[PDB]
Amino acid sequence: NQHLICDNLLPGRDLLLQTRLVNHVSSMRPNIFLGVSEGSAQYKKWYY
Repeated sequence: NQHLICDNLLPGRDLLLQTRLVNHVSSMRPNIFLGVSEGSAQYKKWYY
């Protein structure tokens, strides 16, 4: 029964909550905002 439960539940990898160790990531941006609106007419072509 142990082997049957194993090979009939675990390989499916569904219906059971699965955990994994992942790394924290963070994103930063410069104080730059580029949106189309009235005024500040920009061709919106930037190099980085």
